[PDB]
Amino acid sequence: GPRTCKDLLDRGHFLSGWHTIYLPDCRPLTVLCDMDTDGGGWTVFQRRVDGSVDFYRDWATYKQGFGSRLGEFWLGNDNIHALTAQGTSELRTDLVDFEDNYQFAKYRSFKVADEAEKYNLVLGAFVEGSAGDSLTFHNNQSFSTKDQDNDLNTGNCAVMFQGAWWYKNCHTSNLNGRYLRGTHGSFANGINWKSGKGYNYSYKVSEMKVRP
Amino acid sequence: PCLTGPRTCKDLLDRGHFLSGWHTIYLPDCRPLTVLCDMDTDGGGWTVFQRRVDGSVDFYRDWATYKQGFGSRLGEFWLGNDNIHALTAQGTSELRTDLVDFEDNYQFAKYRSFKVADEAEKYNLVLGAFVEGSAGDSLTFHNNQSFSTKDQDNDLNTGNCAVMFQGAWWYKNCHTSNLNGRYLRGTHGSFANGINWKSGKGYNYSYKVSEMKVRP
Amino acid sequence: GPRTCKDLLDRGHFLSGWHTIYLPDCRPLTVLCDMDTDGGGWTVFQRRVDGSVDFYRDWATYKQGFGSRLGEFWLGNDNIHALTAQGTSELRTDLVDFEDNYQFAKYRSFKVADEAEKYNLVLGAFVEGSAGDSLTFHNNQSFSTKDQDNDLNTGNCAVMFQGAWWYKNCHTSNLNGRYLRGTHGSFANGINWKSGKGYNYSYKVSEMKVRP
Ligand SMILES: *[C@@H]1O[C@H](CO[C@@H]2O[C@@H](C)[C@@H](O)[C@@H](O)[C@@H]2O)[C@@H](O[C@@H]2O[C@H](CO)[C@@H](O[C@H]3O[C@H](CO)[C@@H](O)[C@H](O)[C@@H]3O)[C@H](O)[C@H]2NC(C)=O)[C@H](O)[C@H]1NC(C)=O
Ligand SMILES: *[C@@H]1O[C@H](CO)[C@@H](O)[C@H](O)[C@H]1NC(C)=O
Ligand SMILES: C[N+](C)(C)CCOP(=O)(O)O
Ligand SMILES: [Ca+2]
Ligand SMILES: [Ca+2]
Ligand SMILES: [Ca+2]
Ligand SMILES: [Ca+2]
Repeated sequence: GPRTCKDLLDRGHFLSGWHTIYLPDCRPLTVLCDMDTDGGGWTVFQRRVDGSVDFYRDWATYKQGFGSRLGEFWLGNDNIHALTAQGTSELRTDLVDFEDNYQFAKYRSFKVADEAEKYNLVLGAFVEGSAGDSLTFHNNQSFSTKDQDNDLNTGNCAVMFQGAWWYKNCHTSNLNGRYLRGTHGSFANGINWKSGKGYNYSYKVSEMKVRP
Repeated sequence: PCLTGPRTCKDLLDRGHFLSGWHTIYLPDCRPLTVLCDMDTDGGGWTVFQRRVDGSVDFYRDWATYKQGFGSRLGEFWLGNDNIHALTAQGTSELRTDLVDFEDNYQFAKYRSFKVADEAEKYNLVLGAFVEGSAGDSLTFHNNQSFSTKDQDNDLNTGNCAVMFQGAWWYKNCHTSNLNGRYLRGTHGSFANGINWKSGKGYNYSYKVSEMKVRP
Repeated sequence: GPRTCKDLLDRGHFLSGWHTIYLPDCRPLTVLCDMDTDGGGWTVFQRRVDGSVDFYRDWATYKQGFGSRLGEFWLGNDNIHALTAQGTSELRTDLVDFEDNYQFAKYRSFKVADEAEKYNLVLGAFVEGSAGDSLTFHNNQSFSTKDQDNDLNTGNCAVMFQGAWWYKNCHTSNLNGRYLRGTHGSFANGINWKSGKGYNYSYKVSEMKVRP
């Protein structure tokens, strides 16, 4: 049984799409495989495309995943942990702006600790990216939702920034923020990536994906 | 195979399928049917039987086409009146209607029960009370009406509602909702012939997104 | 087991979508069925819809197929060969312009040969269609890509018209050309069908599909 989207590609599945893979415990998970980008074989765990799905959600909803296979989704923190748990996988963030310019950022390794240990981002070196590095900042940080104050801020970033992320004090990227659609008067609260288009530009497309 | 598998989108949710998407369920006669589950809205577990999203599919269709279903799992579809009957025949599924306008305003309507009868009763709508909903109630008017299409007029109008309003629905004389009407993209001059919900955006506004869905 | 999209239709699958069929040799293949158009039961091997996928690809990429089940794709020349080898598939070509006007072309028989014959086009008579006939000109020609020029031009048709096709000298259709979005000054390098909207109009939607 295929472990990853990479295995599916090696088995001759050349079209991107939803396929079932088997996580280490042999639980089946239907995941979105990107078989085109950068050699293919990526498992996509976040996708924003059109603002049809609310990403301003609570801890339990980020834990189990939400959205739709027909568009936007977060795969879920438990699933992302299970996917990235033993061994390691490249993280790749793909971004597409309103003018259709591609930026990306690729980290050597990526995982998140299980719910007992919050979803602490354990993340390797930045390898390369036109987006620049905007995650290492958040390394060794719990994930935080509006109703879960694991952030070290005097107040609540998730509420301040209308999303969820490994918030510290507070964020340099915010890809699960509001779908504001370009540049946006308010501060730090869209699909932002600081080193990319900054704290006042919300991307059109966001995808976070993993590969062995 | 049938006896092990899910019988509704609600069972799939309870088994840990948290993403909306197409999954195969087993009807009461054990027929497998691939249906769209909404796991994301109002607690999830809804089986979606109508979906409009971009006007790519013609909804101005005949009786036999509505009977069997048409459209695409990629986008827009009507699941089919025989399937909707089989999904709702045995007890109590509630109905949710989700509508999005071109300005990203989300409105909905929720009904306590919804059942459509078989082909022999012309898919008669059996509709429970309006629970709540920011779209207002534009379906109680249509309670106990036959389903009608352009080529089969079962309405209470002396004419042809399906033709007049370029749709297929449980028309009375004629309508207050028309979610299988034409994809007119927002404001239209033509009367009552779009994806309309009277109490919502009125007879001259065709929604961007329409979804009709059911749950136990 | 279903052998074609037509068998699926006859078994009561009335919604278009991706289903797995069994090729002549019993290899499973997940294919897009069009269950609506012209009686339904078509297996779609090419789809353009929005320009999200690059069709300017090499020989090996066209051989194995590329793109996405959520959108645009080429099914792959080996698969198209395997689908069309055993007998008589009709071909239907569906085109939509930017004013949502539909045109089509239908051919009696269509097959492509194997890799050794360079996926040669074997095309039966034109039956009808509002787009007119812009494929018979290409009868009995090898498929060409940028990196494998099997065309009748002193140069490279695939490069000159940014596509992949059964080019002669050079073309009257170019449905794997660039997604130029309606009328374009540039000559013959879009999703073009000469008898349809001409050498300077690139369709919004193109689909190529087959049925027994
Ligand atoms: C559904 O509507 C029925 C009438 O509509 C028709 O039947 C549909 C299923 C559909 O085929 C439609 O297009 C048809 O036109 C209602 O039936 C009527 O119900 C009436 C009572 O509400 C009944 O009346 C009577 O009232 C008293 C009873 O003591 C008598 O004095 C009188 O003689 C009548 O008997 C009427 O006769 C009946 N009509 C018909 C043609 O059957 C039906 O009740 C309604 N159902 C619900 C749940 O509202
Ligand atoms: C096709 O072209 C070949 C050479 O490429 C030639 O031998 C042949 O006669 C043609 N065949 C048919 C059936 O038209
Ligand atoms: C992936 N690529 C850069 C190495 C080879 C080219 O493939 P294609 O993109 O030309 O079809
Ligand atoms: Ca705090
Ligand atoms: Ca009438
Ligand atoms: Ca070469
Ligand atoms: Ca040449």
